[PDB]
Amino acid sequence: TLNGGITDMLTELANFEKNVSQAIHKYNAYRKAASVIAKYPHKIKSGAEAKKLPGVGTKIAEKIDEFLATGKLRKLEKIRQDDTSSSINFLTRVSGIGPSAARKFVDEGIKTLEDLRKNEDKLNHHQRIGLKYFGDFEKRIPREEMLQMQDIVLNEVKKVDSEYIATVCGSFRRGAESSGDMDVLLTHPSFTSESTKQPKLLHQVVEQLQKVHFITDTLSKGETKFMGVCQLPSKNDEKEYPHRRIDIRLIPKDQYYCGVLYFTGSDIFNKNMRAHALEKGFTINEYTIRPLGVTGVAGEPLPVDSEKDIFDYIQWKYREPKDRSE
DNA sequence: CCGACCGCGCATCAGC
DNA sequence: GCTGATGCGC
DNA sequence: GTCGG
Ligand SMILES: Nc1nc2c(ncn2[C@H]2C[C@H](O)[C@@H](COP(=O)(O)OP(=O)(O)[C@@H](Cl)P(=O)(O)O)O2)c(=O)[nH]1
Ligand SMILES: [Cl-]
Ligand SMILES: [Cl-]
Ligand SMILES: [Cl-]
Ligand SMILES: [Cl-]
Ligand SMILES: [Cl-]
Ligand SMILES: [Mg+2]
Ligand code: NA
Ligand code: NA
Ligand code: NA
Repeated sequence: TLNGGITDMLTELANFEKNVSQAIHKYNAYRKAASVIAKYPHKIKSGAEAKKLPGVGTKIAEKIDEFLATGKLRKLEKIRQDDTSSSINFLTRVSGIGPSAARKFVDEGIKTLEDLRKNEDKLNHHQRIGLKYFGDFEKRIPREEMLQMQDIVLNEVKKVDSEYIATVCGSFRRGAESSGDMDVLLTHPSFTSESTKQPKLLHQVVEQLQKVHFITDTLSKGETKFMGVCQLPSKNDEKEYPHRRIDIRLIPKDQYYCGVLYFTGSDIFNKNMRAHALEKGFTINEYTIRPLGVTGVAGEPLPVDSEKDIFDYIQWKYREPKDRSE
């Protein structure tokens, strides 16, 4: 919150670019600047000071000067007053509606929650569930609830096959006191980079969690990735918990460290780390770290026995998950 | 000045 | 059906 | 929008 006004402004600008302008690189540029400014340990006194930080250039520096002088930004004030920009921005808040669908809906005269609810037949499955839990999905999850959810997921997974390992990642693993959703990394000895010896490894787990009425809805589901909706059980006479987003990712057991690095994030941290990898001549995904050849072709997976080995390859000092919240 | 900007799973669609 | 491109979200 | 080279 030290430079909260500035970071909020950059984030609003980032969202505009992504949702309305459909300019993903401007979106990332603003997110990068917000992130660097968020961790800067001084109250920013000028745009020039800000411009010293990597990711902050001339245009953002001017915006910071305007914001510091006036408490606001004219570019944003106008954006807020633009009905078409306002409408697209709102619609993209529904899970499943992105920039393209949002602008398409607006073209068709569909621009409010009421419009969505009366045109439910124009929504795909993902969009329908996003609309249904629109309110719920914007509520954060207290770590206490995350702990209860972890306990259910771990125990239920254990009931299916004691050889499964489920790990809660995302901001939870980075020690955050609240989370937007739950991310679960899943392994089982049967599924490795070499072989898949049992079918339905993910399916069985999803099934059990639906069976106990923990998972309530499915957004998408394939052999290795589940994205859906869950809900803690409530007690007698007590109000129901909000429905929550849950993602489950089944990763080859021998590829756990790359997978846990990936699912812990943050997403900006992963982008930064992967970009650094490239500068050092490596490429990182959720499975492997590979050297890049003298032309640019990914080579063979390098041996990895800890998250820190991955840091070591790219000559970064190790950062604990708590220090990855960029 | 100017490409390059992380990397990928699932749903959905166009074209054959 | 299939492949491949796009959207969306992670 | 920013940056490296
Ligand atoms: N490489 C990469 N990894 C990503 C990206 N987006 C997400 N991930 C990885 C890293 C993310 O950490 C992880 C989960 O994605 P959530 O969006 O749930 O992000 P968080 O859990 O961090 C928090 Cl926003 P919280 O949900 O508690 O509010 O997936 C991406 O664009 N690129
Ligand atoms: Cl762009
Ligand atoms: Cl403003
Ligand atoms: Cl690994
Ligand atoms: Cl790989
Ligand atoms: Cl930590
Ligand atoms: Mg999360
Ligand atoms: Na700078
Ligand atoms: Na959306
Ligand atoms: Na998630």
